[PDB]
Amino acid sequence: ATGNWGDQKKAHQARAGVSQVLNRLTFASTLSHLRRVNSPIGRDGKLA
DNA sequence: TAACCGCCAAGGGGATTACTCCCTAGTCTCCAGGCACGTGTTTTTTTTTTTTTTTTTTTTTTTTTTTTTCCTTTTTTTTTTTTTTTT
Repeated sequence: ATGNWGDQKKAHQARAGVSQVLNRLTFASTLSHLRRVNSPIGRDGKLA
């Protein structure tokens, strides 16, 4: 439910965004959300 | 087989006596290197300030806007009331 993939007390060391709310806007949006792949690199890197 | 002994022969040079001479022993007298004393200028040691690289710390990561979801403790020890058993 929360999305933190680990212990509740030690959720700061756990990854966030593994579990997401399913996008029920269209059928195609649901199919795109069911076939999504996420990179573990954070969204602040200057390396391209 | 020639060491050794006996016998004989020959000669060479150290010992002896005398004359000489010359070099050193001895004694003054002047003076100068040999030596006692003081010290040095290089040599080592110690500080002193810098240098140079390594390591650690710290701070940073464009802005604005709109929706959900989950959570906003929890086990663990101590206390306190209740219930049951016994004389």
